[PDB]
Parts: sequence; C-alpha cells; structure tokens
Amino acid sequence: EAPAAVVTGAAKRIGRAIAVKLHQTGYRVVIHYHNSAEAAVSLADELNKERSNTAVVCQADLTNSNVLPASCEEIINSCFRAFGRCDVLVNNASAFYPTPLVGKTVETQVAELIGTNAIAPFLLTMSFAQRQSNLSIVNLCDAMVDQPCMAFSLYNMGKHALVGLTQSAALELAPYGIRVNGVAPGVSLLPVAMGEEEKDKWRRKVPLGRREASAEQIADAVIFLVSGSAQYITGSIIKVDGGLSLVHA
Amino acid sequence: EAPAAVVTGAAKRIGRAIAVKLHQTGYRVVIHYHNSAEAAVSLADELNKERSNTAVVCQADLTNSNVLPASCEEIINSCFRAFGRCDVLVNNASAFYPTPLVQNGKTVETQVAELIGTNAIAPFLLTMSFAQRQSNLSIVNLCDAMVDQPCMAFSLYNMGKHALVGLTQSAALELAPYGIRVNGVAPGVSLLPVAMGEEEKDKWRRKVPLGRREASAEQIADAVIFLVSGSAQYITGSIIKVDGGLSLVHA
Amino acid sequence: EAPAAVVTGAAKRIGRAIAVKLHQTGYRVVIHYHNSAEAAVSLADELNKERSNTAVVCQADLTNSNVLPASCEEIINSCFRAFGRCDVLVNNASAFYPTPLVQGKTVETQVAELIGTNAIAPFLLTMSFAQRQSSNLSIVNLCDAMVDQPCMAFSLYNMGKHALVGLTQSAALELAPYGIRVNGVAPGVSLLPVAMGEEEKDKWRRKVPLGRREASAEQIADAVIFLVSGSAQYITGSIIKVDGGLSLVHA
Amino acid sequence: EAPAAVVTGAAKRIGRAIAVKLHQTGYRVVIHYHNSAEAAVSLADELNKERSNTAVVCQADLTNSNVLPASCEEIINSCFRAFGRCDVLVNNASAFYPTPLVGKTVETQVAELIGTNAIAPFLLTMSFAQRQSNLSIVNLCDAMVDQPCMAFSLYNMGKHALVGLTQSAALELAPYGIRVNGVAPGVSLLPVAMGEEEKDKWRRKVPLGRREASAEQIADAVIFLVSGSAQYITGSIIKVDGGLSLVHA
Ligand SMILES: NC(=O)c1ccc[n+]([C@@H]2O[C@H](COP(=O)([O-])OP(=O)(O)OC[C@H]3O[C@@H](n4cnc5c(N)ncnc54)[C@H](OP(=O)(O)O)[C@@H]3O)[C@@H](O)[C@H]2O)c1
Ligand SMILES: NC(=O)c1ccc[n+]([C@@H]2O[C@H](COP(=O)([O-])OP(=O)(O)OC[C@H]3O[C@@H](n4cnc5c(N)ncnc54)[C@H](OP(=O)(O)O)[C@@H]3O)[C@@H](O)[C@H]2O)c1
Ligand SMILES: NC(=O)c1ccc[n+]([C@@H]2O[C@H](COP(=O)([O-])OP(=O)(O)OC[C@H]3O[C@@H](n4cnc5c(N)ncnc54)[C@H](OP(=O)(O)O)[C@@H]3O)[C@@H](O)[C@H]2O)c1
Ligand SMILES: NC(=O)c1ccc[n+]([C@@H]2O[C@H](COP(=O)([O-])OP(=O)(O)OC[C@H]3O[C@@H](n4cnc5c(N)ncnc54)[C@H](OP(=O)(O)O)[C@@H]3O)[C@@H](O)[C@H]2O)c1
Ligand SMILES: Nc1nc(NC2CCCCC2)c2c(-c3ccccc3)c(-c3ccccc3)[nH]c2n1
Ligand SMILES: Nc1nc(NC2CCCCC2)c2c(-c3ccccc3)c(-c3ccccc3)[nH]c2n1
Ligand SMILES: Nc1nc(NC2CCCCC2)c2c(-c3ccccc3)c(-c3ccccc3)[nH]c2n1
Ligand SMILES: Nc1nc(NC2CCCCC2)c2c(-c3ccccc3)c(-c3ccccc3)[nH]c2n1
Repeated sequence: EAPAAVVTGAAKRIGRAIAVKLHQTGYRVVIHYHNSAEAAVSLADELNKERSNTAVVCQADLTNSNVLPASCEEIINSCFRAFGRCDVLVNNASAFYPTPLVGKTVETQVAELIGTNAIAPFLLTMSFAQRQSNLSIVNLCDAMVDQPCMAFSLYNMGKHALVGLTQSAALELAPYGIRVNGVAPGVSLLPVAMGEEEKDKWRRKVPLGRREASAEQIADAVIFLVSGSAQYITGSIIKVDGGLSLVHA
Repeated sequence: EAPAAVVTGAAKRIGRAIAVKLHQTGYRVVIHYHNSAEAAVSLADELNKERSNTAVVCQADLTNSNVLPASCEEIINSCFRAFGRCDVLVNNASAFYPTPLVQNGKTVETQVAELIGTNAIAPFLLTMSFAQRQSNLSIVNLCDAMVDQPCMAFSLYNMGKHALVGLTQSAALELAPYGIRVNGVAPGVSLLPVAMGEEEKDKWRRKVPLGRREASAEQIADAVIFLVSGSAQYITGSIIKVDGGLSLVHA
Repeated sequence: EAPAAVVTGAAKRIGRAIAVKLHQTGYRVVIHYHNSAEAAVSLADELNKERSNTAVVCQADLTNSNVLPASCEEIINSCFRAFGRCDVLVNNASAFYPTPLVQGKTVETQVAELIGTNAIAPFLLTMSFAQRQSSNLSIVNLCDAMVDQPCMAFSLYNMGKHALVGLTQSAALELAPYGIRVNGVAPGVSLLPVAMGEEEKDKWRRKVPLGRREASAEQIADAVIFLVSGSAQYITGSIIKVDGGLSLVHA
Repeated sequence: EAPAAVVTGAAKRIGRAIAVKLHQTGYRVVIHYHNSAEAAVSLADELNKERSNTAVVCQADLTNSNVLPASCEEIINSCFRAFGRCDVLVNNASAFYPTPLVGKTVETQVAELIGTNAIAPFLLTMSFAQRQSNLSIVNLCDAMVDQPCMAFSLYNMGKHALVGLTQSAALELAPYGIRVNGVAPGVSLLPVAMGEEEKDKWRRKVPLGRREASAEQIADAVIFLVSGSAQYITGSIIKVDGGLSLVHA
C-alpha cells in the first residue's frame, strides 16, 4: 500500500514542487494551504487526475494562538482520514517579512512568524508522533540563518527555533523510528513580480551558476531525506544554496 | 551619574549574582522578578543599604501573550523612571521544564507561551523597547552551551534558546549603527539546586572536564561583566560559553 | 561514455563501498590504496568481470612530504590515463590513531600521516582534480560528525578533520565558477572493527539514538551517491551528517 | 613570583599589543619572532625599561618541518630558562597569503600556512603541557573561518585545524587545570600597505563603527581569557569582529 505525506504550504512554489515530487514517487499527499485556495484545489485535482484519490486539501492558519494545537492535530487527522496512515511530514509553510526593532501589531507579527516557522512545526510533530517502515519529518530551514537579513529578527528567530526542533525531535523520536531532518535553501524561486535587476542582484551572489535554486532542486533534497537512501540520517540539515552561505560580506 | 542596568529574573540564582556584580561595578539596577517577591525586595534593600537609591524592583510576567509587549515596554520604562537612563539589558529570566513530544497540569499552549515567551519573545520585545528609548550600551542574553546536544524531552525550551541565539545575531547586526552591542553568555551546568538529590548533583558534576564541578553563579556573572565593559567595545554578536568544557564531551 | 571517479583508500571498508556503488551507478573507478594491495586488485577484478576495463588500482602513500603534491597529481593522472576523464573525486583515505598531548612513531611522523591523509592530500588532490579539467563534476570529502565533540587524545586526527571541513568550504567557493561542486559526508560511528571487544562495540552501539547500531558502509556510500548525482546539482559546500543522531547526544 | 607568558609572533601588530598588555598586567614575557628582529628587541628593551628582567626574545621559524618540534620545545624552554615558569601560551604567529587551487612551491605553502597556524600551535601546546595557579592557552583564530576569503584554502584549513586544536586540547588538558581558548578577530589593523579603495571596502562592511579593530581591542579579549574572571571558561572562542561575521553577501 502507498505511503502518505503531509506538506504544509503546498499550494505554490517550493511546497508545491515538494508535494508533486512526493506524489510522483508514489506518495498520497495532504496539500495544506492558508489563503491559496484556488492553487491548492487545482493542484489536488491535477494529482487525482493522475491517480484517483491520492490527494486531499486541508486549509489552516498556522499562526500561533489558543486554537493552533487543535488545527495541527486536524491537519494530521486529515491524512489518516484520507489515507489511513501518515508516513512523512514536511514543515514548509512560513511567514516571511521584516520586523524592525526600531499595520500589524508586534504581537501579531510574533504569532505569525514564530507560529508558522517554529510553533506549528512543533505541534504537527507532536501530533504526527502521537498518531503512529520509513517514517520521517523534513523541516524547511534557511541556509543564511547565521547571516540574517537586516530587520528580520522574528523570522530569523523562528528559523533558529526550527533548527532546535529538528535536533530535539530527532533525538526524542529516534526510538520510535522517526527520523527528523532539514533542508536549508539559500535563495530559491525568486518572486515572479520581483524586477529581473534585483533578481540578478541575488543571482550574482551565488557561487554555483549565479542563479537561484529551482523549487524542484529543493524538492530533490526532501525526496532524498525521505528515501530509504537516508535511513541512518537523522538530525541533519542539508543546505541547498549553491554556496551562498559561504560568501563573506 | 552612574549607568543603569535591567536584569530580568534577578531575585535569585544566576540573575541575582549578575545584579550583585553589576551593582559592585558601579551600576544602578532594576531587579525584575515574577514570583520571588521577598527575595527581590530583600536584594534591593541590601543593595540600597550599600549605596542609597541604586536598586529598585520591577514585577512582570514574561510569558507570551498579547500584552507581553506592553509589559516589556514597562520594564524598560521602570529603569528610566527610576534612574533616568538604561545602559544595560540582561535577558536572564527563563522557564525550564520538559515538554515531551509523545505523551504541571499545563496545557501545551501554556507550555509554548512560557518556554518560548521567557526564552525568546520577551528578550526580543525588551530589546525593541531598549533600542526605542535610546555611552557604552549593550545587551547580554543568557543562552545555553548545550543547545546543540539538547536534553531529552526539552523541545520547547531548546527551541527558545535557539531562537535567543538568532535574536542575539539579528539584533547585533541591526543595532550596531546605534552603537548598541548585543552578546550572549552560554552556561553549561551552573549553580545546582541545593534541594537536588546528591546522586543527581554528582552525575552532573562528574561530566564537567574542568574541575568536575558546576559553574558558580559568580563565574557566569564574570562573563556578563566582561561583555558590558569597555574591554569588550568591539565585541558584538558573540556568545561566550562558560561551561568548563561540558559541550565538548562526546556521548 | 561512462564518467570516471577516483576513490582514495578504496580497497576496504567505507572506501570500497563507495567505489562499488559508484561503479553500479555506471562509473569507471580508480581504486586508490596504500598497503592493501591484494584487497584493491581483487576489488578491481570483480568490477572488471562486471564490466571490462571499468576499474584500475593506483598505489600511493598520502602521508605529508615534499613529494605528496606529485603523488596526488599522479593519482588524478592515473584516472585520465585509464579513462580519458575524471568526473568525481572522493577523499576517503584516512589515518586514525591517538596522539596524546602529555606523555614507535615520532611526532613528526604523526603530524605527517594524520594531517597529510585527512587534510593536505585532499587539498592537493583537489588542486590536481581542478587543474586537469555534459558535465557533473564534483568532490566528496569524508568528514566526521563528532568533529566538535572530539575523542580524548586524538588532537591531530581532529585537527585534520577540521581542516577538511575548511577545505570543503574553501574549495566549494573557489571551484564553483568551474562547475565543480565540493561537499562532505560525515559519518558518526560506522563499521566497527570485527575484532574490537564485544563490550567495546556494544558501548558504541548503545550510544546511537537511531537503532543503537553503527552505520553500514552502504549507508555512508548512499549519501556520497546522492551528492554526486544530478539530484544534488545545486548543492555545494554542504556536509551531510550520517550519524543516527549520535552527535546530538550530550554526555 | 610574577607569572610568565609566551607570545608567538610578538614583535609587531596584534602579537605586540598582547605582549604589552600581558606585561602591563604583571606578566613576564617571552617575545617570539621570526624575521622582525629589530622590532622584537626594541619591544623587549621597552618592557624591561618598565620592569627589569621581565622580557626576553626567542627567534624561530614555525614553518612545518622535521625540526619544528624541537623549535617549539625551545620556545617554551626559553620561558623556563629566563623566568622559572610558563603560565600562559599565546599562539599568534601566522602566515597568511593566497594559495589558489587553479614563487613558493606548493609544499612550501603547505608547510608555512599549516605549520604556523596549526602544527606549531599543537607542538607548543604539547611542550607547554609537558612542562607543567592559572594556566591557560589562547589561540588566535579567525571570525570569518566559515566564510573564507577566495583562494585562501590552506590558510583557512590551518585556522579550522586551530579550532580543532583548541577544542581537543581544552578537553584533554582540563584535568591538569590548563584552560584552552581562542580569540577570533574579524578585520584588525589594516596595513598602510593596502590601497584605500581596499581598506574602505573592508571598513564599510563592519556593522559596529565601520572600522577595523585596534590591536588593543584584540588583546583585551586575550587578557580576559587568561584572567581569573575566566576561570570556568575552556574550549571557548570569542569573536572580536564588530559583527562582521554576521553580514551576509
Ligand atoms: N524561497 C527562498 O529563497 C527560501 C530561502 C530560505 C528558506 N526558505 C524556506 O523554504 C520554505 C519554502 O519557501 P517559499 O519561498 O516557497 O515559501 P513562501 O512562498 O514564502 O511560503 C510558503 C507558503 O507558506 C504558507 N503560509 C504563509 N503564512 C502562513 C500562515 N500564517 N498560515 C499557514 N500557512 C502560511 C503560504 O500559504 P498560502 O499561500 O496558501 O497562504 C505560502 O504559500 C519556507 O519554509 C521558507 O522559509 C525559502
Ligand atoms: N543554571 C544552569 O545550569 C543554566 C544552564 C544553561 C543556561 N542557563 C541560563 O541562564 C539563566 C539563569 O539560569 P538560572 O538557573 O538562574 O535560571 P532559573 O533559576 O531557572 O530562572 C531564573 C528566573 O527566571 C524567572 N522566570 C521564570 N519564568 C518566568 C516568567 N514566566 N516570567 C518572568 N520571569 C520568569 C524566575 O523569576 P521568579 O523566581 O521571580 O519567579 C526565575 O527566578 C537562564 O536564562 C538559563 O536558561 C542556566
Ligand atoms: N568508520 C567510522 O566510524 C568513521 C567515523 C567518522 C569518520 N569516518 C571517516 O570515513 C572515512 C572511511 O572510514 P574507514 O573507517 O573506512 O577508514 P579507514 O578504514 O580507517 O581508512 C581507509 C583507508 O585509508 C587509507 N590510509 C590510511 N593511512 C594512509 C596513508 N598514509 N596513505 C594512503 N592511504 C592511507 C588506508 O588504505 P590501505 O588499507 O590501502 O593502506 C585505509 O584502508 C575516513 O575518512 C574516516 O575518517 C569514519
Ligand atoms: N589582522 C586581522 O585582521 C586578523 C584577522 C583574523 C585573524 N587574525 C589572526 O590574529 C593573529 C594576529 O594577526 P596579525 O594581523 O597581527 O598577524 P601578522 O602580522 O600577519 O603575523 C603575525 C606574525 O606572525 C609571524 N610569522 C609569520 N610567519 C611565520 C613563520 N613562518 N614562523 C614564525 N613566525 C611567523 C610574523 O613574525 P615576524 O614579523 O617576526 O617575521 C608576524 O609578524 C594571527 O593569528 C592572525 O591570523 C588576524
Ligand atoms: N517563507 C519564506 N519565503 C521567502 N520568500 C517568499 C517569496 C514569495 C512571496 C513570499 C516570500 C523567503 C526568502 C526569500 C525568497 C526569495 C527572495 C528573497 C527572500 C527567504 C530568504 C532568502 C534569502 C536569505 C534569507 C531568507 N526566506 C524565505 N522564507
Ligand atoms: N532557566 C533555566 N533554569 C535551569 N535550572 C533551574 C534550577 C532551579 C529551578 C528552575 C530551573 C536550567 C538548567 C539546569 C540547571 C541546573 C541543573 C540542571 C539543568 C539548564 C541546563 C543545564 C544543563 C544542560 C542544559 C540545560 N538550563 C536551565 N535554564
Ligand atoms: N579513518 C578513520 N578510521 C576509523 N576507524 C578505523 C577502524 C579500522 C582500523 C583503522 C581505524 C575511524 C573511527 C572509528 C571507527 C570505528 C570505531 C571507532 C572509531 C572514527 C571515529 C568514530 C567515532 C567518533 C570519532 C571518530 N573516525 C575514524 N576515521
Ligand atoms: N596572520 C594574518 N595576517 C593578516 N594580515 C597581515 C597584515 C600584515 C601583513 C601580513 C598579513 C590577516 C588578515 C587580514 C588583515 C588585514 C586585512 C585583510 C586581512 C586576515 C583576515 C581578514 C579578514 C578575513 C579573513 C582573514 N587574517 C590574517 N591573518
């Protein structure tokens, strides 16, 4: 019988490439999404057209709140409801915007940035583990985590927390046979609306090819980590950054 | 006059030693506390008996909530209110307890709010309030030397301390053009609870390469004192381990 | 036409597992060895029975000396001689033994072997690899997951492996414009000597979170195979731990 | 009795500042030098002017070779012979120049860069320990070790090995009460031997003050680490970089 995976933030971009590859490898998938309702439903349709009832959608805000634990438990439950099992979790959804130290309130920025990047991953991990052979979790981290963007303290705090979770949960879930790893993009899939000039400014920095990663290149590292070729790999974060994190100021 | 420091969770243990040492160095201090009211007031008295009008207490819960930013703003306000200035922030207060992934009384939302609020979000908000109000200005965050070899079942605590490393770096970078340095001190195992079982105390002490003992609270304070001093004026975004080699020891 | 790979120290154990997996993936292989002549020739024998004229052995000492650069150049030259090309270099050969700081081999010999095999030879093979150049060119270095929790009295071994991390990063950066990717694989504990004590092996096995066992040679090789493959086209300067969580475990 | 310190490469620049500051703190010093004979002697003269019989010189090449262990043993010996004890070792001497992967022979470059930055520190550490209060060793590391300068492979390899030594020796010498730590400068003391497009270029990247560190600021960290205020600190590397290592490309 086919394994099943939850991908958070799977409607668009990297999340979508990850769900597509997982599906192409034989997985059934829960396409989680927040606002991108048309993209998610149409993705699930494209995949079900390929193989009947191998995709379902699941909408949820992953901002930190009193209701997040229940929401995360329901995302995991949706995988069991659809597919009767949950073998892989990909924590991909992420809020990303600056939060300078000097019209959202700060407590909302905290809830979105720390919720999506760290707290929701933790809660989903808890539910994933509680509801349980090649089980694993892949967390989407950030290659530049130690050379942070200016004014992005909460985002960066969130991504650091996520490293912490990857390690802590690898240690704690190893006895249940659940591996926990990360993939750390550098710059990938620059926004379509971003001017090519500014796109080129990031591209120029990348040693390998002076270009951004494709979403599929990030997905490839995920597929490796969930494969049986990574059976002894846990607590590892693989950078897929074309050398960007190695470049000094 | 004399510079002023805020020390969070300053009523007892390591925070208290840092307050004591900053006060001996010539600082006026805000002793923040949450539950340890007696110990706090008793410390303020002792420090004011030593030099009058040089310590105050400030009570606040540093659990995450929608009012945490106001509470952090009021802490930095209480320093200006009492001393006219705020030169040093020490982010020391911290909740620490297990939060297993596979199953007190506490709800997980409470665990999240306490562990992530005290270790990460309040430091961030206090750092904002500190910078917004603004010499040798700096912030010191109490990190954890064991943050990449975490205690079993301490996920949220570890996520917190990892976040605090990220804040230390992000705020060092962002606040440098305001001449505010941001650094960390990372203890290994330090000041074991007097009430902890002797067998367990020994098990911790035996692990430490340098002297087979825990750090004193004073030893931790010494590194804080260095980082706020004029001998550390080019130092920002650095985290100094004060761990006797503990983090170096393999399984 | 099949790509070609050089594997250092490939007569046995992890190096052999890597050579075999590359060969099955379609590569022609140079099996480098130092003392294990019989094991190397035998491996090349097998692989040639599988596909003729797809393996050769190459003998070299990788101890540091004034001729080491020529020896490394001759290793790379030996791939071009046998196969007309050299696509992949795996730096796997390694001396490993204690070198205590306080007290047959002279310390000069210790430095030469430990720093030579683990770091300088990899640097010189990388130079010759780049100099002697469709393509998916890369280098994989066999690193060590426990590099920051070192074994007692293994200073020179640990310095070597740390230098290898530096090389991995430095070469990733510098050879990126040439299309040459440079990455690492960092085993924890893998392949215990058949005649290590039943107690000593079990002591190592029990430390490992994931399965309480050492990695197989195949498992290390799997990670090498990924990094050389087109599934890793954007990955350079990455070191993948393959350690079953061992590096995360505090003492 | 006054404690004694060996400082390698102490005739000029950061090494000289460390010797001065240690001497100012009450140490007797051995001033090691390789080529800067006039400056070394001038410094010893100046410190002995302050306090008689508190400074001596020792000459040695720290390039790797068959004679380097004996050379390192004699450096430590010069401290015992002059002063009757050796409480502090500062490994500061360092060769630094580009060694492109694609003049000196390569093997000479290896000997120099790996010898000064790693192997001499290791041998000096063995000699120091073998001859044994507040004993410690401070290794001058590099804050930019993970974002290395282009074409500086051997130098970066040497500095990485030095981190390794720092950690390994911290662990192994802890039972003898010998602490082992590091100080990692970012940019410090730009030569007048440097264009000012180039100097300005480096200065402009430093978040804290848009300037290099003074040699004295580097020395301040060494002083702290050797002091009684760092009694529990071992295996720690303190960056003194004005935040340079945190600045992304
Ligand atoms: N792109 C890069 O260069 C880069 C660099 C470093 C790290 N990464 C990491 O890689 C992952 C993929 O990157 P990306 O650029 O593809 O991500 P992205 O497009 O910024 O975000 C992915 C998705 O996250 C979901 N999301 C955002 N806020 C949410 C909320 N409050 N609740 C629930 N879901 C929410 C969104 O869903 P809806 O659209 O459905 O609302 C969004 O489509 C992220 O974890 C990112 O941080 C990416
Ligand atoms: N001790 C160690 O071995 C060790 C090891 C690694 C890291 N560290 C770090 O070093 C710092 C000091 O350690 P420690 O053992 O002295 O700390 P601790 O005794 O565990 O905590 C210090 C204080 O934090 C305050 N605090 C806790 N929860 C709070 C809340 N919700 N709101 C406001 N304040 C709260 C408490 O104040 P009241 O008592 O006033 O309620 C407590 O006295 C901590 O950041 C810790 O994480 C310590
Ligand atoms: N096994 C583990 O648990 C583990 C852990 C961490 C890292 N690693 C790394 O993984 C790699 C493979 O491990 P392993 O256990 O398979 O290694 P190994 O058995 O210790 O060594 C592999 C080969 O290195 C070659 N070698 C040794 N000294 C040499 C010299 N002076 N010149 C040339 N070649 C020399 C030897 O070749 P001959 O037999 O031909 O003389 C030896 O067979 C190493 O780089 C190791 O450091 C392994
Ligand atoms: N300056 C910076 O921005 C910076 C940045 C990162 C790290 N650091 C580190 O901090 C330390 C001090 O930096 P610096 O700029 O003061 O260093 P430096 O001037 O480049 O070198 C210090 C001394 O090293 C000695 N030396 C070089 N090659 C030697 C050899 N083969 N044998 C013996 N001694 C040799 C020289 O002594 P003679 O003059 O007597 O020949 C030289 O004066 C070094 O370890 C350096 O790598 C500095
Ligand atoms: N969730 C999330 N989304 C991101 N970008 C998305 C792009 C689609 C619109 C929502 C924001 C990034 C970017 C990004 C990605 C591209 C360019 C610059 C930064 C980065 C990113 C890139 C370089 C250095 C540090 C962070 N992280 C990220 N995380
Ligand atoms: N806020 C906080 N408090 C701590 N301890 C306090 C002790 C008094 C009651 C509140 C909890 C620790 C400890 C601790 C400190 C001593 C022993 C073991 C772990 C550690 C700690 C020690 C070794 C390895 C990892 C963490 N962190 C910590 N953070
Ligand atoms: N080149 C090389 N060879 C190794 N092992 C070989 C075994 C065959 C005879 C030469 C030495 C190791 C080991 C080893 C591997 C297994 C057990 C303990 C350490 C380790 C190793 C294992 C755990 C923690 C730190 C180092 N590295 C290594 N590097
Ligand atoms: N032994 C030594 N010497 C150095 N500089 C000295 C300068 C006097 C002539 C001998 C070489 C550096 C420099 C240096 C120092 C200043 C500017 C740029 C790099 C650096 C350095 C600076 C930035 C990033 C990485 C390294 N390391 C170093 N190590």
